[PDB]
Amino acid sequence: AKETFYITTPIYYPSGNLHIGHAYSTVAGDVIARYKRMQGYDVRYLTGTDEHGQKIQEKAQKAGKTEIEYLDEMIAGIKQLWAKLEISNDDFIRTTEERHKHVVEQVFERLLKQGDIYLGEYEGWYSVPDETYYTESQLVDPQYENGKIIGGKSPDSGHEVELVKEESYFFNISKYTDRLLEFYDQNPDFIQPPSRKNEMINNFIKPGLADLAVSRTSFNWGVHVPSNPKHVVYVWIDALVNYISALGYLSDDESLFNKYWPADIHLMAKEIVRFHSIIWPILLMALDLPLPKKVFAHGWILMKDGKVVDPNILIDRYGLDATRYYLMRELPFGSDGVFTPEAFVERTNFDLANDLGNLVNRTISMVNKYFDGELPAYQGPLHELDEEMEAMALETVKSYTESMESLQFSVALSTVWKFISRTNKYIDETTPWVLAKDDSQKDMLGNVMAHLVENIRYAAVLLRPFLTHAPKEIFEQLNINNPQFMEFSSLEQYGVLNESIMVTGQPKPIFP
Ligand code: MET
Repeated sequence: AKETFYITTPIYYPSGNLHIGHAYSTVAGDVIARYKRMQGYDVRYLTGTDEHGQKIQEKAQKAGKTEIEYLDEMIAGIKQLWAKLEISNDDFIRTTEERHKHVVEQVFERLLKQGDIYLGEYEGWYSVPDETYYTESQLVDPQYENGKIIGGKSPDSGHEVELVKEESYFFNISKYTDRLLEFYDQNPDFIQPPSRKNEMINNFIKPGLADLAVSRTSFNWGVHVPSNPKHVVYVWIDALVNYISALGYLSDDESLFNKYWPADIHLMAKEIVRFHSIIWPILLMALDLPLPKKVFAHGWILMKDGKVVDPNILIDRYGLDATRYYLMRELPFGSDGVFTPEAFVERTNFDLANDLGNLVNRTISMVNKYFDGELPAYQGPLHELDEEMEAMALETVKSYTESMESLQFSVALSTVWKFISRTNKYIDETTPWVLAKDDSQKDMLGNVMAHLVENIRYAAVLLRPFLTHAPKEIFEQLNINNPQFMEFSSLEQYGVLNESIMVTGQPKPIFP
């Protein structure tokens, strides 16, 4: 049948206001999903939210709300954003749903019966704003009193770390140390980019995998341990199983789970890769489940010094295509990006409105002026330049694909704009207005317009994963009504338009 592809975003904390960093994660996963659906995969694209823990409970407590009411309100605004960004997620998984909660209970009960989980006491440091256990030496701005650390802050968030000293269940992750290390030997590509692996092994595995405190006795808000209801399951164990619980794991019908698991990519930001690539594999080893194929960790979007840009405000001012394009263009593979408002409008006005927007405008006007809208049919590479430009178009599809497969979206986008820049330069080289003056050069004039439009069609098809408005408008104004000419397989042979087409007599702007 159709080959499967399962890609996931991380499930986010409904903590206040989403930022372009979480919008990047969701837009990039959508670009993957849309891209894979265009290639003829059976794609499942999952996102969701992380609703349990002390952090969320304190936020709802501070708000003067219940957890569900506070959550329901935050989740409503999160989903408002995804609908506006136009995310093609096949499912949305909330951890407060019983279809999730029952899987967390059964996974915990099972690990207890295996002897993988045992009871004890965690003493040490914890950042509730990070939901992360820390050791003495990991603390930032530590407090020494008679040679002993009695306080500090989190290296991630910079928030004050608090002392934990309570009864807790421990997942024996220490005994999977060599098996996880052997997994990295067999599968060195597991973490993409590979540059993020060695720091993560050096910081988190080398000093010794301490057993992970996987339950909590102090707070109330979370999945309760069924054998011992006073214990509430740790948020990160609770959260991690959303990728399998949403597929119907440990239900009557695991047909969706057998189909889509293991996941092809787990997409995330670089500060939560330790959970998905140490704990998440060790956990699946304990459940005897096949591990993920990739864990793509992307960089941050900095603010000219360090890390309050609202996606909503960008979409309202400059449109969706501008905001979506900017995100994928300005964050490279293995790098962080800077948001500057100057950089944003340059990318919106010069790349979209001018380079692509005015290419379609220049082309359609010349077809209206020189042929009254009747765009001539494609014959062949009749012009001197056509042969290497047609090869350029097929190399653009080739190079783009290689960039899309290795998760280099800014390089694929720069490759496509190289081609759009060429197509604009083709107007300057051919000088169609000089061909229009001669009656014997009508055949060559029509060749240039047909190549102009076929170059645009190539670009619009390649931008369908990235841009959800522009290609669709481009086909309407050009009057390309065949939905097969909007697919990737129509780019295999240049010059698909063999019958003439009546283009629009009222060309309107593609971009706002
Ligand atoms: C299993 S992914 C959990 C991610 C977590 N909610 C975060 O915001 O970092």
